[PDB]
Amino acid sequence: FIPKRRIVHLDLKGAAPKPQHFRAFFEYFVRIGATGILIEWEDMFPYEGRLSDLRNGDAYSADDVRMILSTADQLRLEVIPLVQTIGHLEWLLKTHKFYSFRENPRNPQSVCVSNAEAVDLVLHLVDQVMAFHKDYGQFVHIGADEREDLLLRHIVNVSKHVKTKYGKNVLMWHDMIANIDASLAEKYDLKNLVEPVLWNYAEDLEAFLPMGIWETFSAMVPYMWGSSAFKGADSPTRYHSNVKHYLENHISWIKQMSTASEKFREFRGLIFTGWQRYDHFAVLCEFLPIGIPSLTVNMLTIRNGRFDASVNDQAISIMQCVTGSDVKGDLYGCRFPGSDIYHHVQLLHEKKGEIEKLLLQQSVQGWLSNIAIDYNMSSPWYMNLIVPDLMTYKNQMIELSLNIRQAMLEMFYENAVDEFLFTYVDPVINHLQRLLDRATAIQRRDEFPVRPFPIK
Ligand SMILES: [Zn+2]
Repeated sequence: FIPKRRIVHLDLKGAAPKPQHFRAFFEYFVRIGATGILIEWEDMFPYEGRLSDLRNGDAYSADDVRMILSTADQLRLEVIPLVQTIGHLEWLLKTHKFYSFRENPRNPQSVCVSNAEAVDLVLHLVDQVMAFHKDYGQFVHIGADEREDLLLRHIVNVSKHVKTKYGKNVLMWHDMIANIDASLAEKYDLKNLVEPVLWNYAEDLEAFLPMGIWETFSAMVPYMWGSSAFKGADSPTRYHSNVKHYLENHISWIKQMSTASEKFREFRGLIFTGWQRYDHFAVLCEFLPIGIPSLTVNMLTIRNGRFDASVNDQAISIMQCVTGSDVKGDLYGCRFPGSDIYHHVQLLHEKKGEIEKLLLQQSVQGWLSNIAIDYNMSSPWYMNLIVPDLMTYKNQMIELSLNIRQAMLEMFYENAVDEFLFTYVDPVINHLQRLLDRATAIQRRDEFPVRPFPIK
């Protein structure tokens, strides 16, 4: 079983490329056998009217969006918009402006389904997007991911609005309905309204997925999609490439689809998720350039129906990496969009592992403790072995920061680089510097007090 639709998620909640660089990405997406993309604009769309105010400051122009979709179209890439319609609306409801619209007045996450002024804002939001996307895809994704009648009547509502006005098929995330009685699904004629997208980013799905989950859903709907991950599902603070993880998800998905393909009028395809933050408010996870290796190997793996040293190897020559090499281990001299940023961030991963190993060895542990730092009281001799290592790693991390800023600044907006550095690079420079200061001060002491000396 090979999914005929293979869709690459583009999550713009953060680290949203500058607009001239989508062509490159998209051409790469063709070159690995993607049929389409899923664009979650979040706050980066050129919103207008009442929504103009909840736009990212670095938001994309009308002329940009029109060029992005054209470029997609010309490269024979389908475009599915993702618009959140119930939850994950922090970007919209978190100012004063729509405070009134929230399910819970403290949480900027959900909108009150039962408040029709709010449902109205949602439908405008849909229409503002579909304005641009209408001429360019057969599908729309409405979210409804991470009393049941109010939910389903909200979905129904939204679905029909899209189906009717734009003649497209609605996809939503599965979690909202996996529980519900087959009965309620029929009551709301869901077999005719929505295509559930089942998502699971685990390595062994066989471990996490209930049994006859597929049997459950085929008894409810004719159309089903699946959703794997290439990035944004290791850890929230995952900033580097861990291909081994995503690859397990993809192998584990092949087996699943090869059992589920046949119980549906059509298993439509798989969406390769690529979260940029775990949520609006979370930190930046792995940048798209960092996810290219994962994404390359996992596309080829789903189209070849399994992973083998053949897959590995086409993968590499597509990335124009240096021959030999393993896609699961280190890669050198690759040439793909953002490949410099990859190179540099992967170095960051390595340097930081060294630095943590040094901060965990006997020297720093025993003689650069908190009492050493606060009471300038330790062995000069131990300093002489530490201070040199602190200074090297500190200076290397300073140069890494420069390089990454330069690399990332050709493709990303400042805030995104500033956020990355602030999160994943700078705290270490600061921490090395503060240790280097105290270890240097102790290295300069020659006279120490007899014990005991006051402590608190
Ligand atoms: Zn409510």
